[PDB]
Order: sequence, then C-alpha cells, then structure tokens
Amino acid sequence: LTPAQALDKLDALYEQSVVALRNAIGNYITSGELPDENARKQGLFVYPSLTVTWDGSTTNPPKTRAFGRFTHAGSYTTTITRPTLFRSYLNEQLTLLYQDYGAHISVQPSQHEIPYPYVIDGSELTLDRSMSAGLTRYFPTTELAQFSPLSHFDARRVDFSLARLRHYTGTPVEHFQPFVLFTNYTRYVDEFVRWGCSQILDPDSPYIALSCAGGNWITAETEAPEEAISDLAWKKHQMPAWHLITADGQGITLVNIGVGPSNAKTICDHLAVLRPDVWLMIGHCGGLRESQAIGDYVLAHAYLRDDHVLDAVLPPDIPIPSIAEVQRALYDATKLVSGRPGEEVKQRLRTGTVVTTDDRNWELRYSASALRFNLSRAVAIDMESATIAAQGYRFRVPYGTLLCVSDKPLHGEIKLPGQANRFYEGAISEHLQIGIRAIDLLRAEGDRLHSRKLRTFNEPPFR
Amino acid sequence: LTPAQALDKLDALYEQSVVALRNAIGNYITSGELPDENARKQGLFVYPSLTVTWDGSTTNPPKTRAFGRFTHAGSYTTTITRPTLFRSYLNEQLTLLYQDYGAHISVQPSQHEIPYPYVIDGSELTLDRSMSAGLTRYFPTTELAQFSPLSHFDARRVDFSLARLRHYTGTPVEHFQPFVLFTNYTRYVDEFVRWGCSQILDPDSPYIALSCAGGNWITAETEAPEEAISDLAWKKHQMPAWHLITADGQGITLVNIGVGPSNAKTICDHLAVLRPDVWLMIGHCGGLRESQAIGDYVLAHAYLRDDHVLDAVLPPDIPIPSIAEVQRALYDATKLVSGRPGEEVKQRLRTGTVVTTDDRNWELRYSASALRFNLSRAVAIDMESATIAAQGYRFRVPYGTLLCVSDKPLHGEIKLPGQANRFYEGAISEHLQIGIRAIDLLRAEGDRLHSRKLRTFNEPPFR
Amino acid sequence: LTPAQALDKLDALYEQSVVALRNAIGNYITSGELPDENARKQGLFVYPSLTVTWDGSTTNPPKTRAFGRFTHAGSYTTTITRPTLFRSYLNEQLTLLYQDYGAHISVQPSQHEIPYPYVIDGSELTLDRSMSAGLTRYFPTTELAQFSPLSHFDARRVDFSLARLRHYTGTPVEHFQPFVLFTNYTRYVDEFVRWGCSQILDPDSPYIALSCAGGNWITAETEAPEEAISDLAWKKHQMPAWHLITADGQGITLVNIGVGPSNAKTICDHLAVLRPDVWLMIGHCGGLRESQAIGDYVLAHAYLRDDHVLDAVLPPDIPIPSIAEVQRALYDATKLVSGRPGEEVKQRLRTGTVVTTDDRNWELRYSASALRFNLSRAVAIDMESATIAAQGYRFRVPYGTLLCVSDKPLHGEIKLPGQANRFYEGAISEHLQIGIRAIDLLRAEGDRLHSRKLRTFNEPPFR
Repeated sequence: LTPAQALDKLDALYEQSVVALRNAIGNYITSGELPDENARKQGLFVYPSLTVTWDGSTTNPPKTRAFGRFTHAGSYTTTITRPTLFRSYLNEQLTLLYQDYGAHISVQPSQHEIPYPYVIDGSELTLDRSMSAGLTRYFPTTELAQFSPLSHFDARRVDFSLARLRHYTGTPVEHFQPFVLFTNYTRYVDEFVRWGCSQILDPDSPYIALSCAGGNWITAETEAPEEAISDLAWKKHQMPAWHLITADGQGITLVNIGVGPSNAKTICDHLAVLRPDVWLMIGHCGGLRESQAIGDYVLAHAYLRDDHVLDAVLPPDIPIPSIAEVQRALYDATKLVSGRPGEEVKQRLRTGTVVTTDDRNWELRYSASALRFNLSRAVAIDMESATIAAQGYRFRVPYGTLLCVSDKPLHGEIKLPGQANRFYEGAISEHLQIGIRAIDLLRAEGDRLHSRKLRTFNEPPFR
Repeated sequence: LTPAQALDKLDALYEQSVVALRNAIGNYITSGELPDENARKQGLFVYPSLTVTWDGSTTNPPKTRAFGRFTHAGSYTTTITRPTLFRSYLNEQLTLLYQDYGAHISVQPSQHEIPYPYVIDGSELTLDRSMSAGLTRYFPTTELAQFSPLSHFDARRVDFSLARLRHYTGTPVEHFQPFVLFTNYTRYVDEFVRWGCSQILDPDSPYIALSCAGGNWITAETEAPEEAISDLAWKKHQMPAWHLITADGQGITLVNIGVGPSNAKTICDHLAVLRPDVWLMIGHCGGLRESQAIGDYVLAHAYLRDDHVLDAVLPPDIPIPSIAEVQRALYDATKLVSGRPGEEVKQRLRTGTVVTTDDRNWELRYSASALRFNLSRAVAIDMESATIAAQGYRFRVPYGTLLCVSDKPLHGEIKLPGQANRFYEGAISEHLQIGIRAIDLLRAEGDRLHSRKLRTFNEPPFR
Repeated sequence: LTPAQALDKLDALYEQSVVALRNAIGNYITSGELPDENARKQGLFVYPSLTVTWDGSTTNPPKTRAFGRFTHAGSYTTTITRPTLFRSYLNEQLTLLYQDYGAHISVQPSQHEIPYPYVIDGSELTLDRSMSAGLTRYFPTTELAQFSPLSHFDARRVDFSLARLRHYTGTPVEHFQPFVLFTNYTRYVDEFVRWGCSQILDPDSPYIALSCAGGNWITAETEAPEEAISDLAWKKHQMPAWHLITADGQGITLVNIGVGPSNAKTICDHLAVLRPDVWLMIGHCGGLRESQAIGDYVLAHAYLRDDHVLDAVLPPDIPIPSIAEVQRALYDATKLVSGRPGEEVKQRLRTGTVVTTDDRNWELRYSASALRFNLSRAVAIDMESATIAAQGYRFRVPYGTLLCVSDKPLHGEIKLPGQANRFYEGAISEHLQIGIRAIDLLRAEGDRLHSRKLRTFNEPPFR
C-alpha cells in the first residue's frame, strides 16, 4: 500500500466511523435505539489503524536524520484520527519510510472506539439526566486509563488534546501554524495583532489571514480590522491564541499562556499533538544581576527547575539542554533587530541560567532561595520558561527562551508587568520582533531545525 | 496614651513622613536637591511605630479569647502603615489590650523608612534612566533582605501587599470587606454582581455599594448598572474583585482567583494583611466517586496536598484541620439554600477529602495517582482548595471549602469550565447562595467565629 | 601602590617568611631552640596579604568583562603564596583593577602562618617520633579545620594543591600550561608525546620544550628523545602529566587522569588553583545509539550525573551548562581535522547528553538504568566527563567534552580500552588532534574565551 493510498483509506475508515457513531447517537436520542454489539465488534465506531513494517535490510539507511528513521526491524502501529487534518504530516512521514526504507504500509480497523463526545461536531450535548446517563452507559466514552508505536500520540490522546486546544485557545485547531510563540503579557498580543494586520495588507508579505481568539477571521479584504482583539476573549479563554496564516501553512501562532507553570504545562501537553516545528518563550522576567538594566534581554542556556509541576514525569536531575540551532537563531535575531552587530549585543543581551518558580512571591523567602540562585549562577527568574523548555524536550519540540528584564527585585526596582514601567513597555515591540525574526531564521533553516538532541532510544518513526 | 490618641498620633506621623518623602522626591526631580542625611536620621521618611507594654499582672486575664491576648509580660512593637485604612482594626485591637489588660500604649518614629514607591500616590513618574538610577540610589527602596512582634505583618510587608492587591484586583484596598469568597469560574462573578446590584436596590438590604474591578462604583442612585462587569477587567487584572459594601464595612468581597495553586497562594499572601474574618473557596471540582452527580456539593474535611507551591513553608506532613465553626456554617447553609421537603442533604452533599493538584491534565497520569487517591479516600479534585486552606492556616484566617461537582473524570463525563454543561451551569447560582448564606451565618456568630485552632506558641497579640 | 610594586613586596615578605621558618626548623633540629612567640605575633612565619580597595565610582566600569570586575565598592583581600610562580597572573589581575578602576593596592603581613611542611623545599630530613611530635607541636601545621575575598583560593589552599599536583603529576607546577587536556587512555599520551617531540623539532612551531612525568626535560637539542615516556612514570604517579611548553607559556598540558570520577574530581581540585584558561576531556566512551559506529565522536551538550562524588557540594538538580565558545571550537575543530566539511560532520559527530557513572560494570544493571538513559536521551556513557565539567563549573574554568566511541555495550560490541579495536585505535591520533585544534582555536579567541556564564553573585575580582 502506498502513502496516498493509505491516506485515502484512513480518511474512508475514519469518516465512516464518525458517521456511524453520529447515527447511533441520533437514533438513541430520537427513539431509544441502541447499536448492536455485533456491528461494533466489527469496527463500527472504531478509529482507523496505521501499520508500517520494516524487514530490517536497506542499502544505506539514514543514520543522520532526526526523524523518519527506524531503530530496528519490525512492525509499528498506531490508531489515527482526523486524517484530513493531519494529511500533510502523515503524507510526509509515510513517504519518508516508504521510499528511504521501502516499508510495508497497511490500514485497517483498530480495536479502539471513538468516544462519542469527539464526534459531536456542533456543541456539547445537553440532554436531561436520564438521557446523559444512558449515553455514557451504552456508548464509547473516554477511558482515563491509558508491537511498536508509529507516532508519539494515539488517536484518543490526540482527540483529547484537540478539544482542549480549541477550548483554551478560542481558536480552530486547523489554524495553528508550525512556529509557535508563547507570551505571558497581554501587550505582546496587542503588538502581534497590529504587526499582523499590517502584514496582511502588504502584498509582498506571505501572511494572508489572522485567526483570532474568539472567532474573528481577518483578511486583506476585511472592513473593521479592530475586532482583532475583542476584550471578551480574555474572559472566555484562559490561553487566547492568534494565528498569522500563510497559504502554505508556515505562519506564526502566538499563544498568551498567562502566568504560572501550571498553564505552561497544560498548553504544551495539548499543542504537542500538532507536532509544531518550534516554540519560543517570549516574555518578561526579573533580572537578578546588578549590572542588568530593565529592557535588557536574557537568552537562557539552562534552567533551574523550581516549578515542581513536572518533577514526577521528569526528575530535576535530568538535564534539559539548549538547542544550538534555536540558540543561534535567537542570538542572531537579537543582533539584527536590536541593531548591534558583532559583540555589542553583550551590553543588551545576557546568556545564562534562568530560574523558573511556581511561587510568584518568591521575594518573601529570598534568603531561602539565595543559595540555589548563586549555586546555579542564576541570571533571571520567571514562571514559564523551564516548563515550556521541559515540555519541548519531552515532546520532541525544538524550544528556546529569550526573556526581557521587566524589573530587578534584588535591586529595589521591584515592579509587576501591567503597571507604570515605561522602559519595559518600550522594549515590548522590539522583543516581539526578535522572536519573529528568530522564527524567520529558523523557518529558512528548513530541516536543519530538527536535530537528534531530542531522540529517545525507542523514538517513534514519525517526527 | 489611649487608643484614640495613639491612632491620631499614628495618622500624624504617617502623613507627615509620606508628605516629606513626596517633597524630597519632587525637589530631586525639579532641581536635583537631595534630603539632608541629618533630617532623615531624625525620622523624616519614617513609618510610625506602635508599642504596647504589659506589666504582666491583671485580675483575670482572658484565657479563652482567640486574639487580643498576651502570652507573657513585656513590650510588643511594630511599624505601622496606612493608619486611616486600618483605623477600625487598630482601634478594636488597641482597645482590647487597653481595657482588658490596662496596657501602656506609645507611638513614636521608627527606624524604618518608607520606600519611595509606596508614597507615589499616582502612577510612576516617567523618568529617564539617569533619573531612576538616582532615585534608587539616594532614596528609600524596597529591600528583599527582611521587643516582641505586636502583629503578624510589619509596615513594609503590608505596603508591599496593598500595592499588589490593588494591581491584581483592579480595586482600592479600602473597599475590601471582612468576608471573602474565592471563585475559579467567571460565571460566579456574573451571578454575584447580579445578586449584588439587586440587593443595593432593596431598601432593607445593608448592601449600599458595589466596588467593581476596573474602577466602577455602583450605588442605588446609579444610572447604568450594566457597567458592573466590564469585560476589559479580565484583560487588565489577573484576579478581579468585587465588593458588596455596607455602612459598617461588613459586606462581602469576591475575588475570582482563576485557576491554579500559584494564584491561590499569591492572592492569599496579600489579602492576609487586611486581616479578613474568613475566606471560603466556592468553585467547581471533579467528582471522583461514581455515586456523585454533576451539580452535587463537596464539603472538604481534609486535603491531599499535591499543589507543591507551599511545601517549603509548610511541609505536607503538617496537618491542616477544618474549622468546625466554618464547617457548620457551610453545612447549614447547604441545608437552607438547597433544602428540599422530602430529602436529606446527604444525597446532594458529600463531606470528605479533596485533592488539590497543580497538574490540570492529571488524568493523563491517573494510574500514578490512583494509589494516593484511594489511600486518602479522595472524594473530589480541584486546583485551589488546599492552597487557600493552607494559607488560611498560615495567616490565621478561618477558612472553608464548599465545591460543586462540575464533572466526573473517572466515569466518562469529562466536561470543561465554559463548555456546555446543563447541570453544573444550573447549579452555579445556588452554589453562590450557599457561600453567601454561610457568610451570613458566620457574620452573626460574632466573635465565636475565631477560635484558638490557629494560634501558634508565639502568637502575636493582634488578631 | 602599583602592581609592579605590590608584586615586589609580596615576593619580599614571602621569601622572608619561608626563610624565617626554615631557620626556626633548622634551629629546633640542631639544638632544640624554639622561636619566640613575640616575633611570630609580628608575622615571622606569615603569608603576605594583598588588599585591593575600590571607592565605587568610575566613569564607565567594565560591565561585560567576565573577570577583573567589581560587584560593589569596598575592600578585597587574600593571603598570597608563591608570588614568583603566580607573577604573571597576579600582575595581569592587579593591572586590570588598577587601571580600569583606579583601585588602591596594599601589601602587608597576614595573620596566617605558613605550615612548615610547605617550606621544606626538599622534604628529606628524617626525624624520629619524639622530633616529629615536637615539630607538629611548636610549629605551624596544616590545620584541616582551615574584608571580602580577592581571589578564589587563599595561600594555604593553594600551597596544599601545588604539593599535590606535583606528587600526582610527577611534574613541576611551573611547567603547567594554561590549556589543559584530560585523557583516560594511555595511548593518548603516546600520541601526544610523539606529536610533541615532532613539534619541538619544527623551527616554525612555538613549542620549544616538553616536560615529562618523572622528570625528563626534552628540547630541540636533546640526544635521546625516547626517554619522553618512561614506563616507570605510570607506577610512580597516579595521574602523569606532560607539558608542551612555549616561550610565552601558552602551550598545552596533558594529564592522564585515568578512570573514575574520584580521580577526575581530585585532579581538578588541585589544578584549579593554577587558574587554567580551559580544560577539555578527550577520552573514549561507550556509544548508546545503534546508529553510532566505533570511532564516532560525541560532543556533550549536557550531563547525566551518576558519578555521586560531587553530589554534596553541587546537588544533581543544579544545571551544568555548556560553554558556547568551547562548543564551537570543539565542533569546528572536528570539521577541520575530521576533514568532513559542512554539515557532513553529522555522520561522524553526534551532539548530545553524556552519562557519567562511577560504576564501571553498569552493564550488570542495565534494566535499572535504562529508564534514566532514555529519560535523559543519553547518547554515550563514560566515567569522567560530568565530573570534569562540574569542577570546571565550580572553579570557573571553561570546560568541554569531546569523546570518541570505543564500543557499543547495548549492541553486542563490548570492547575494553587496550583490546584490539580496529576502528577506535585508528582514530586516537585524529581524536587528539581535534582536541589540540580546539585549543588552537580557543587560544586565538583571546579574552572571548572567558564569558560570564560561570560568575557567581559574590564572584571574586581575580579571574
């Protein structure tokens, strides 16, 4: 079976099942009819299954490629969902294994049923208690409990996160671009939207659309480009997102994750299933060194993890490295945008260890932290960095952090983003531009972007 | 010196210093003039100091009162800030020690200077780098490096939190009421404002005003009571607050803390300095038992602390108890507001252990958590409870938690806040009313509210 | 006082004290005469003391330099030993502070006496028990329990390590060069000596001498350059060293630390006092990825610390970053020497996380380690790397690791250093050359080499 063939059969089996599940739900609601356990056993409400097999012998198998590689010979399978949505990705991946390895591709019904909530296209159902109780009782519901994996996530895990992304983001998952930017300050999105609307108008710019948290779709032929940032978004969605789309889907997605490790973890948990090409943390931080000035930039080369939120799945003694590719991009982008070539940057940019804490009022316990700050040669403190970085590491998503000093806790200039602090607010536009330029630089690097620094021993074939 | 005298002298010394500091700042800005180190040594920019002394001999000293008591004989002192703001509190406290113990009160300049940022009534003065550098260099600044304590917080710690409360809350600290309600869902404030505006209109209701996050002040003689909830509030402030004020300052303050342990901890750190009479957690949770129905209520009698955020200052093995007074109020209010002719609360209310986690996607690791959930006899899971409760314990603020099941993760009904949930949205109004009634019941209890369950061995004299 | 003046006075006071101490010892040995407690109180047997003071005001103080900087105004002092030995270093350092800050330099007797064992130049005066007991009783001994630090180490700590370096190394501390190479396989020194002797003969090469472990001094005018590697060295010294010296003392020192974290830690502890410019780990490792071929190179970008030896002074959760400057040099040198121009290095060079263990037979417990190897995305495993890197971090000595796969434990190719390993043995010469070329590249970078990534908050003025 070939890539295009597999994709078509996945589409077929998927659509068929969701349509079948919808009907059953409809019938149960209109009359009280239940599906026959026999047809289900046949794969009535089942996700398609993709299996790739490799004999284990090829002339010269790619030994340098970061993804689309095989560690050993055997069969790799995985349940698939939303084939159309992942068309490109699945094509690209299956193609790599088909050609470079001459792998056997096969598609068939899985043993896993699609939880009914994921097939209800419109809105969540709102039947009376007796009705809901019946649905959860006779239909496929989510099951919290959960020879080789072909990809990082299975169908259920992906459907789970797609629903969440939409809810938290107030945006359709189809609009998400491969290059992500995370911010922890509302003004960054103000600046992003402005620069975005502007780009849409320039006929030379690839940016043709702007998806907005809340539903707004802005294009070059839109009447009132002011509805871009509807204040209602921040009340409806916890982590508002904005997508600057391009025809080839190589735009920039910006998510305002807010503040705290909890949110940073959560958003990455879901965004990971879209297999982004990279996500950068572009936000404010507290400068810990006497020589830093508000408005300066910090490029993180390591993290002191005091965020706790990931300690169970990724112990604090596991090193989270930097991605050279991303570091260079971040560094060069700072030279370019900040208008200071060579090593003039040194006066505006500091590269060092960032401390991420889950305690916003960490200042009330400075003495208790001082030793570790010193021990780690801390240069700045924030609340999302390490988390974003750890998640990128966990999910194989290139990551990086370029923060901007919004204050100096240890040197009297204590403040809080969202108050009277002109030197930081004046840095915002520039800061955002550095992130955007880094993305441009990385987007150009093509495949060089992804390296082997994130691969595990049992790394799945799909990127 | 008597209470009223002490209060007047504190007011005098305080205003004098803040005025002196403003002048010095103005002079330095207009000309470049610096204050003379001699006048400062005299207490030019200094916080007033309040000292209460007790000989150690009185007929029958209160041995049962939770607060306003002396452990031993001696002198107790503390720097004071915003005497006017704390007029009632300070009066009530000094009065108890003055009469019941015949204590000696004295007010004098302290050795601590008021950090200039706290005297700048308006926003920050827009100064260039050279100017700011000078201010932080020649004037008092907030420093992290920080006979017996008279109160829980000193002037600097208090000023620090007052500025914060205003920023996070979008409200003036003068409007905060003694009875606090914390919510984690935007709809609760919608319901609170509605019920509030309504009360303001009822001539029999003590509620005469409604302070709104953002600046709005609604009274019985206000034209458009719709500006109560300005959507812009949720963009400008992280933890919007609303105060239903009464003439005697015994109203109800509601803060939407949002989601996560980080925020819960932060807000409590600052709100603690206003010495609230009680704070209740009124939010949604996930029901963990199959016999629970969406919309049911959970009264927490214990907490499994998986929030991490407070592990350093309060180890997980330190037991956080329940306050019987608050429990009864919460239980009775559930009977009253929810009460139905032919039924017992047991069918709607479950009393048990709540798990508070910093991991929103804890479901992705159920197996790893299952043992502890069982071990703890967990009944519900949320993200703020334990934190609010632990902070209450730490700051001696009676606390309680009454949650409402918004979904059942372990039983095929995963629903998210804001998603279409017929039976949880329908419970919000009643839920809020239970909180409000519990407050009413506690407000009536007068002093019974506060007990000795929160006192430490070195408990300060002031409540 | 000027740098040159300070150096002369340090030399004077130092020589004077060591001479005074020798006499006193001589007198006690020949007759039984004890020094008078009065002359001692005057600084008879005392180390010189160097003090630098800074008013705290300078036009534009260096805010970018990695070393020779002041954090605040005040006085910095330290006891000094072997001024002649450290002449260059002390000169360079005092000069930076003298000119760039116009600092006040002063030299005077300290309150610390030189332990007599450090003044016994030969150490060959055998004394009976009664005599030794007397010496330790009436003279300055090495006390184990040993206004702001001017440098990282004090006179006693330095003397302590200089003695050790000589003993372990079988070399005079005066011969140590600023650029260090650490190896864990004897063949690397064979290759180093060969390439060294050869360089000494080329009239264009800066290398004019070769100090050998054991005592040999080889020059362009030496008869038998075969005595370079005397087999007796490996029996006499635990960590033999070899120095390729140049007229300006910018050669290359190579130390064969052997195997194990204990040795790696120990050698660094002592070598640190000579304030090297950099030290690189050039040794073999086990390749953990099936795509790696024996002979391939591993550039470490992070370390999984399973060495234990440094856990107490540097907790495993403290991140040990990579030094970009060193990483580039190592990377570039691999391109140049490995003659694989461009991105083709990828096939020979793998950049990733290295696991350092103190358990050579770790293979007997693979299952127990597999989880962490995977968790850390381990690429190779060795026994010195992390330790060397940690020590570099702790002592502010730029560091880096470029290992060469000598075997593949996880893939049926286990090989022991010294066994017939066609593809590892054939790469040793190339490997060593990569290290040497990295040093050449770094040596050219001048001051760029040192960055601020290693500075602590209380970082001493001296490099």
